[PDB]
Amino acid sequence: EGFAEEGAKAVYDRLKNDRQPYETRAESCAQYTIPSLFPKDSDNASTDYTTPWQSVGARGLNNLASKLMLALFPMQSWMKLTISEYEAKNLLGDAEGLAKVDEGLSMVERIIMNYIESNSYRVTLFECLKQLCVAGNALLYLPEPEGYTPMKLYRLNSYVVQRDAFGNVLQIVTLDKIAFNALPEDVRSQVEAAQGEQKEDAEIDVYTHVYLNEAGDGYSKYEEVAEEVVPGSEAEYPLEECPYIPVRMVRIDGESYGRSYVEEYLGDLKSLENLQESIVKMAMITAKVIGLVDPAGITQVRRLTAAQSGAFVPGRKQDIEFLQLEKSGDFTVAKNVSDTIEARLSYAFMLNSVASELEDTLGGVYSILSQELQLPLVRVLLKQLQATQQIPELPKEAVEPTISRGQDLDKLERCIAAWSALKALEGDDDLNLANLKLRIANAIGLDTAGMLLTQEQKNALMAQQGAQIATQQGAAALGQGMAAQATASPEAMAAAADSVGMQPGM
Amino acid sequence: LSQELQLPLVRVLLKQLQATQQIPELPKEAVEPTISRGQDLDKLERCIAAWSALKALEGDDDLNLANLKLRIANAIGLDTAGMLLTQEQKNALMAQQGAQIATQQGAAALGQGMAAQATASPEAMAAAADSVGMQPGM
Amino acid sequence: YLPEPEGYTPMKLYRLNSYVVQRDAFGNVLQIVTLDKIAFNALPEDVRSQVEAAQGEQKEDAEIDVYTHVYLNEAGDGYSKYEEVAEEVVPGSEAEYPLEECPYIPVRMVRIDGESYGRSYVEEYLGDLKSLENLQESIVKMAMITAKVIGLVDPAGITQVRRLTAAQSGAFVPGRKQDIEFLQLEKSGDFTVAK
Repeated sequence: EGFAEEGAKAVYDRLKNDRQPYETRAESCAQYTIPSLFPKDSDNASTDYTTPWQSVGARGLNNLASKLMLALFPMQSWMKLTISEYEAKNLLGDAEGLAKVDEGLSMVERIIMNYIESNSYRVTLFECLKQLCVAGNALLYLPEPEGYTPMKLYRLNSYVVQRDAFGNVLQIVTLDKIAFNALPEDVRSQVEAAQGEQKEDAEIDVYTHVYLNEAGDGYSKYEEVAEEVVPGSEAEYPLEECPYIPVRMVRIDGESYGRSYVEEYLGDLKSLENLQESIVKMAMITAKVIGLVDPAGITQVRRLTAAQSGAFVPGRKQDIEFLQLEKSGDFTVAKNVSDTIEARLSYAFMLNSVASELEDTLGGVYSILSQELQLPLVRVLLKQLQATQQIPELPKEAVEPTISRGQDLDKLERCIAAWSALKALEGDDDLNLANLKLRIANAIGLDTAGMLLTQEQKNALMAQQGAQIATQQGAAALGQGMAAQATASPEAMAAAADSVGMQPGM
Repeated sequence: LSQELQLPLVRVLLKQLQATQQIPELPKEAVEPTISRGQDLDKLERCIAAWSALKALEGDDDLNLANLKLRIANAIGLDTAGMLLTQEQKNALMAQQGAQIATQQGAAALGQGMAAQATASPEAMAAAADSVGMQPGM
Repeated sequence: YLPEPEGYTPMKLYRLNSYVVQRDAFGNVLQIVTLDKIAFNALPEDVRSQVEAAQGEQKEDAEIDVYTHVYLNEAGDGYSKYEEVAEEVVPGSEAEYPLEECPYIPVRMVRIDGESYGRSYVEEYLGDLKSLENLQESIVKMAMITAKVIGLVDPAGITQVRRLTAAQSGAFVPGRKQDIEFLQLEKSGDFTVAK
């Protein structure tokens, strides 16, 4: 237990120091965009989050999280299952053998989507994305499938991770605070024999420590409650499929954590906050009404306040003056710079002022997240569903690209239109139509495996068509033949009615 | 970047996938240009449209349509290898088309012939019902 | 660098301050060296034992520098690759690659002959970025000056500002408008020129 000699709690306390710069930077980012997202670990229920003086941070952060969610996890099939084409062709035969396999792979994808949707993963995905944008570090843990099981998201100030300078993960420790009654019975008794008698709703710190095991590649997981491991939680996970996946956006090499997206534009938010602050303060000065009456004048204001709706009272207009705020020229200067900072911050998020300029910028934001978040989540789910017999046992040769189907539909539709154009050239004896169809498919990029009719398959279509013609023509000839025979001669008409059970004459 | 990045990445992948049997062993005569498919689709679609316009001239005995089709392909730039039907390949098309007509017309005559023979005469109707296991009269 | 295919294998990207390359004026690559810092436990056992017998006892999470050297071999065309950890080669990493197929491909944009490295695309426009940085900074600085509000009242006047601040939302107080003036930033003509 080289990574676990001291214990799960000791590692969490030691590594907490390295997490401090990221926590502090996350609180600053949240203070300007949305204060409620990242409280500073000292805020209890009796803390009010004052709205930032500018609304660009909140509007931009919500928009970016939604746009990322829509692109990363669209309505259907953001992943696919692909088998090695060269290997599959050798093991199988040809024609529909590959097509049949693709049904099995496609069926597995639909089960993955159903499992994700039925367990409300999209709720946790959207919460993770908001945390990633403002904090940039989030930990999501996928528990073993058992009925309705939604995965849990760990905020930055709930877990700790140590990474190498190479970039690989060495150990992960998370903190949970479960009440005494909510703990499992064996764990509940263990605490009773460690810290004496505990209250019914007493918070108990629970640590789980996932660390890179020695020698063979993998991960070792255990849980400790008071100071010692629970009677059993020891779990072995390989690198590819580990339930605890620490996701970070904007990753800098040599760092154990990622950097938030708002941090890049935090300074512009600070300047906008200050400029927007002074503008409103000027308006409240403007709100107050002060009447400056000249002491050297003759007008007595006691007559004005005591006057009725319309009245004639002694006085002069020049005596009464109203103090109004100057700096009209200053006001325009502040708005112009404030407008400029808002305009550039609007483009930084996915906010319109353009249509063909924000997707391309968006394309680079979630490129890291596909490998960091999408791919590990599918790998863990596939193993978990295989264990619980939710999906058939995969042959281990299937690879998972996260696409945001794909070109399969477009290539089929493109060659179909091209083939339809080649339909107008039929009846031509000079041109080799069959070769042109093969050339078109190669140009489009289809596999051309089984799309052509072999000689045996040509005969099968002829036999099926021939039986249809024989039945269609045979039924007509048989139908009218019996009716002609039945109605021929009145005697046979009586016999025909006798066969069906009727009596001649009514 | 096409020469600096795209080309070396493909070259390393081609060798690495052959070693792990991910792709069939290349004959070492294959060269890869990185295009940013290609003109092959455009040449085929353009050549088809020209032939479709030439299809309006079919039935003309003055003009050599077969020569013009070859000239059109040369102007577009296709390889013109295998697009023309050889005399042996023309025979296969007639043989396949002829077999369809024989089967299509044979099935109609056979189906109508069998039904007519079965339904002729009341006693042959009963014999036909006996063959399929049915009983005359309900 | 493209590693050998083994299941799911993603290629590694080396930043500029992680590797080093030597090229000739002809442009051909002579040698490439990469530096990696892997923790002691993450290293393979054969390498891990070698470090144990080289630098003594090592901490579990101690970063270990690993150098991979790819150089143009003598005589025949090719590249020779080996890895050394402390000061000597590992038990085995000797790999030979042809010129066309080498996993370590140093990609550069805007290449200048006689140089071992490329030049970035931003360098061609860094001067404009610096010039725009200074102008944009000063424009924001002026707005913050404008953000502050100061009331300049004439000491020779009769208006007492103690009455204005102590008044309510509506009030009649002695004073004159001419006494109270507000300092506002000038240079409206400058602001357009800088903008």
